[PDB]
Amino acid sequence: CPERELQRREEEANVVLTGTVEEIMNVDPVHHTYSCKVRVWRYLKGKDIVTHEILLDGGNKVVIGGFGDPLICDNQVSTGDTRIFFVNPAPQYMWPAHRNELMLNSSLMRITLRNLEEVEHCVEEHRKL
Ligand SMILES: [Cl-]
Repeated sequence: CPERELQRREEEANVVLTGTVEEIMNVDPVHHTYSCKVRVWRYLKGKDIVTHEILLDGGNKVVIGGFGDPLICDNQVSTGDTRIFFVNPAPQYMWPAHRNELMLNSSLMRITLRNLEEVEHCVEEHRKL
């Protein structure tokens, strides 16, 4: 499965976070994708956005939709999975189905220091405009 290079992926995601999948929510029959409630640990990018655009449950829980999206290589998860999520707030035309949800934009990444480092680096590199 061909996946875009880290640089482009970081460009196309206004929010990058880390967290553990607590539970699988309902399904989206129109796009054949699903949602899960995620307990965030820390944001590697876009925190300010989530703060102003997403209503948080439990102070540290969000809901990401878009899982199982064919156009993404690593798009599956299970209860307890830990990942680095490249997301974006759901557009309004995806409402009210995906209202107040962050939408998976690209392949999920495993929580390893190498990844955390590389992502942070690419995030900081681009933050140099
Ligand atoms: Cl991808």
